[PDB]
Amino acid sequence: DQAGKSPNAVRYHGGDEIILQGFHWNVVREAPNDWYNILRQQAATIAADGFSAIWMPVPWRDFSSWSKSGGGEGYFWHDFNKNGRYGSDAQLRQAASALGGAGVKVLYDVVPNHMNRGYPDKEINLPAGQGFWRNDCADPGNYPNDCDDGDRFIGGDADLNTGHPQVYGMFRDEFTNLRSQYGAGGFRFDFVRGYAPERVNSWMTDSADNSFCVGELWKGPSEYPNWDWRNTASWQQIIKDWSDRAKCPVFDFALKERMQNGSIADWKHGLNGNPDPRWREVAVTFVDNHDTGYSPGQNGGQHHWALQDGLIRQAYAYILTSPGTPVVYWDHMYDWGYGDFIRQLIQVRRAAGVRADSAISFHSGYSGLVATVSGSQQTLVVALNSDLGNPGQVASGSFSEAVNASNGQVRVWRS
Ligand SMILES: [Ca+2]
Ligand SMILES: [Ca+2]
Repeated sequence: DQAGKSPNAVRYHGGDEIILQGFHWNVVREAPNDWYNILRQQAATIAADGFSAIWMPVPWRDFSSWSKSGGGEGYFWHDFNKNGRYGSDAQLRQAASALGGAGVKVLYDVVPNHMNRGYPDKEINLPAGQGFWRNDCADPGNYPNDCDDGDRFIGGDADLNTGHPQVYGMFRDEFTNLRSQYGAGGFRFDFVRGYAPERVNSWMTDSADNSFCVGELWKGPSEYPNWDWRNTASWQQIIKDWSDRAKCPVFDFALKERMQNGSIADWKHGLNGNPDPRWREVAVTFVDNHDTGYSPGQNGGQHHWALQDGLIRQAYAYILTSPGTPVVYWDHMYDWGYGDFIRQLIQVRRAAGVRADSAISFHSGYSGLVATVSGSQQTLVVALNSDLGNPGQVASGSFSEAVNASNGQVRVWRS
């Protein structure tokens, strides 16, 4: 592996990461208090499968509940105690040391925007009136107020004033803690629309300046005020702006939006397809996650914006062979039968030396998605749901088949 910031000082850690989302939505229910044991036991396999990093569930205990039903997944934690629904504190330390030991850096999902303010028994009790909360200030609607420079989570009553010195400090100390005793190699920031992106850069600078980070900004242009430039900008411009200020890579929701609403040919409009390397290199691509996708168990997970089933192979072949930093959803990899296929694609990625900044060109003269990726080791031609006959039609050089599945609907050639 290779470390290092981008030419723009963005924390993409060498730009050579291949990440595994180490969980799905119903884990706390399907494998009660045993997930950390499972991950430690799977560390060897995960490393062998080709992953360089693993996005772990939120480590802060969550005993919340609601009724569909849910709770305890970590996005409504009541304090930093590690004895939550995924396993014990000791178990977390053992899983993290095993993963880190196998060459898989541990990236922690962190939720700074809010907390289970009403939980009865917690180690973090911030009173009202001191400005620790968003609702300490007048809260007219879902937009920044005097006690919160970001959007709010639902009603906003559990929103923290992450800008308050004490609140900012307690998070900073915990990130240092995670890095110091829980083998964290970086962080995945949750609900980044809820607080200033600059604060994320501050936290990283303070606790893990040279680590890897990714933030999820999930907000369409239509969610911005008509006077805000973002209101008429593209999904790409919006997430790129956040990455600029947070100096952290950002989940490619521009690509996800095209995967959900456009044609496969239109996938080229994701952030990872941008002709400017400073733009695509900060994109963290994915197919589905614990929120957008399905999950084994209860109600099939959240599946708030799930990829059409018949595009799963195409989606993975695309993100694993193109620029940006790819993320593989736990379930596709280990529960639904795409593991072998994904394993092959990861090896194709490493063999060609595709990086977050590798060049990519698109070819519209054929059906489907056709592209040429200039990896550091080899050049790849990718044809998904295309009537392309041979790679020589779009690129010069000696090419050999690297992938050919789904009746040629998924074809990759390498030089
Ligand atoms: Ca790296
Ligand atoms: Ca907020």
